[PDB]
Amino acid sequence: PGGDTIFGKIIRKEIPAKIIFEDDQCLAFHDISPQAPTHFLVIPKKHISQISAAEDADESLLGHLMIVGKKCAADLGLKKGYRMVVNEGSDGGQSVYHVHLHVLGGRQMNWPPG
Amino acid sequence: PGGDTIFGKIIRKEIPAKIIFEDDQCLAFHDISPQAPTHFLVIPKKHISQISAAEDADESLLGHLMIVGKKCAADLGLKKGYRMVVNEGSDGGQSVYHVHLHVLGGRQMNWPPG
Ligand SMILES: Nc1ncnc2c1ncn2[C@@H]1O[C@H](CO)[C@@H](O)[C@H]1O
Ligand SMILES: Nc1ncnc2c1ncn2[C@@H]1O[C@H](CO)[C@@H](O)[C@H]1O
Repeated sequence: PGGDTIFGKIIRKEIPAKIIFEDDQCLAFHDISPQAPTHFLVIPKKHISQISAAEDADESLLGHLMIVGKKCAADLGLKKGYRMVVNEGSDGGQSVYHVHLHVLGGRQMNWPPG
Repeated sequence: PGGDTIFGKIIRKEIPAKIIFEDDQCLAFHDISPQAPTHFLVIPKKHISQISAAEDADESLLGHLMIVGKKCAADLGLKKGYRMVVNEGSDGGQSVYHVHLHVLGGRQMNWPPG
């Protein structure tokens, strides 16, 4: 359960993370290389390698990650907003093959988004 | 139906857009100010002003936007990957208050994501 990546280890608690939310579907934790004053990840407990591998039946789970991200952003005081990011594959900058939603805020986010 | 923003006008077809996908839940169309060789938006037909205003019952719809984004990215040949972005509020760089998912690819996306 949780798969064979860094994030599988986090889900199994084999290594800790700075956990800010947990429910039966997902986990949220602070990013170890933050790119903004607040930068956290929301990950499903189900191992989905990448967004391009998600199936139709995963829609509710994927949307759950954004609703959790909204809740966590509010808990962390992101009153002025935030940016949500999912990276796919090489061009997207994905390095860990377990779906993860980035939530960044606490500063003005620029454009383009990379 | 569709709300009182630019994107409401697009949903009602009062102004055209470069539509690449339509179903009963959402619309996808090319962005008018592209930041990558492929840059399109996926929007719900339901007016949700911003991700921070989405409700729990919207989870399936939000996840549908990413699954549509995955499908469109494949139709557009984004074999090397892509980045998905949702902007919230001022700090997120949101300018149109109707939820929209950006999908960018056809080049290496950089880090940080703005
Ligand atoms: N042990 C870890 N805890 C928290 N974030 C991590 C860990 N390993 C990698 N990351 C974050 O995972 C992301 C992968 O997209 C990165 O932003 C990276 O910094
Ligand atoms: N008529 C339009 N058709 C397509 N994209 C648009 C239109 N108006 C604004 N946008 C795009 O909407 C986004 C709002 O985040 C921008 O990336 C902007 O370029």
